[PDB]
Amino acid sequence: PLPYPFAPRGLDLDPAYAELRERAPARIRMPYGDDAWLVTRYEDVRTVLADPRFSLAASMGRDQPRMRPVARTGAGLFSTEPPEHTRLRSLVARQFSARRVEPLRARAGQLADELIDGMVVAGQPADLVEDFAIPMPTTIICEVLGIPAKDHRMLWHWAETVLSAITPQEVLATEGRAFVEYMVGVLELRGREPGDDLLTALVRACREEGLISEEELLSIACDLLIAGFVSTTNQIGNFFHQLLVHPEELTRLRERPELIPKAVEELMRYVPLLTGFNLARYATADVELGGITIRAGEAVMIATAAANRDPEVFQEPERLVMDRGANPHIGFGHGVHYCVGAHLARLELQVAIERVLHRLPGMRLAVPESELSWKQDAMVNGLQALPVAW
Ligand code: HEM
Ligand SMILES: CC[C@@H]1C[C@@H]2C[C@@H]3C/C=C/CC(=O)NCCC[C@@H]4NC(=O)/C(=C(O)/C=C/C=C/[C@H](O)[C@H]3[C@@H]2[C@H]1C)C4=O
Ligand code: NA
Repeated sequence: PLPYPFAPRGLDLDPAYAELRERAPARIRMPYGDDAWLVTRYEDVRTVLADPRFSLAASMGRDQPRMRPVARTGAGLFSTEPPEHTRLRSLVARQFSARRVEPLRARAGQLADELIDGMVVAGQPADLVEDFAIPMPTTIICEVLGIPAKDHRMLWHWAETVLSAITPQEVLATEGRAFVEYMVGVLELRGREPGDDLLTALVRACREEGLISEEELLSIACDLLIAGFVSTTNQIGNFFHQLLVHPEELTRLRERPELIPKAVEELMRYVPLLTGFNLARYATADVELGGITIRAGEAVMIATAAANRDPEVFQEPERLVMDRGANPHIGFGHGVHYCVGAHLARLELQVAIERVLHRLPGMRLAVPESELSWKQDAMVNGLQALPVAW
């Protein structure tokens, strides 16, 4: 069985995936848990994500293929399938819809300008990671959820604990307990002190309409916070890294920002992001796939970055093509667990690029590229620092 996941080399896609896509799904061994089938062919990955015989509910109570020593528990979005999943996801779908995140664009741009101001005053070189990529989306999600600004540093510390694949088992537990107790507290605050935030809406949904349990309310609050903290923070840095090493693409996006949406989608397709956070599904019945049979009770994982370069789906899949037209990438997933944050992340990535490129027309790497350090043992690929001058 193939040891998995591969060790990332920057944001290179591992060359093994090219051969993997042209054979039957492979048997893989993760750091912990059951062995699994690994699916990399685009069509095979879409099938796993859309076919209800592949279930995240069925993985609860199993010895899941995973990165960390303790199998995951919980009763929320990552643990359920329809109809129960639908009941939870319906309650969050209003606030994260494109229609309701779009009014945040002006605020996101104002925040980006404040962060860039801070970089300017601090003087060159700046670090796009610590000075911009981390603060921007963490602030925004906190505002969406009604989380006080004072808790930013504490929550980023928890995010780093969550993000490291070598966090000691007992550190994860003790910090985890503290985080959960923190969120219990916030949910009581929102109960006494209602606001125009998402958690207030979710507290009412639970404690006045009885539409979700307390355990579900808590899991959704925790999930949205953690997701908001570990995802875009890394991806913003990744996208600026890719723009900085393709300077030819910079000036088009700087001068014609209407081109930024398609570029964000191409960068979503191109960037290999998810080293560790790939939830295995368990089959609930035998499924024929890729010429093998996945028996009931077996585990299946997907490689979206590999699917996103399947040459049967994307022309010249290994080329970064910033105006790429046919781009049905799986960078936000597919099926019922399709990213509920997709419109918010999309807006954050577009605004980040628009603001940074306009504010800092002379932006460039402040160190040689070979000197960049990538985060080691991270569940999500990302830079330790991104030194820039301008
Ligand atoms: C570039 C940024 C992001 C990327 C690449 C990303 C990617 C993904 C992917 C691939 C999935 C599917 C996982 C699976 O099917 O196993 C997912 C699900 C999810 N994401 Fe995102 N995400 C991003 C930003 C966000 C943000 C900002 C939030 C919340 C504010 C968020 C919240 C969630 C949640 C709650 C789920 C589970 C949905 C469900 O099971 O119904 N994500 N994300
Ligand atoms: C970067 C883009 C996407 C953003 C989303 C963020 C979310 C991560 C939530 C993690 C929460 C966490 O670690 N909480 C502390 C321990 C509690 C419990 N114990 C576990 O071991 C565990 C997990 O392993 C959970 C794995 C979930 C993985 C999901 O794919 C990604 C998803 C990414 C694809 C648990 O939930
Ligand atoms: Na400007």
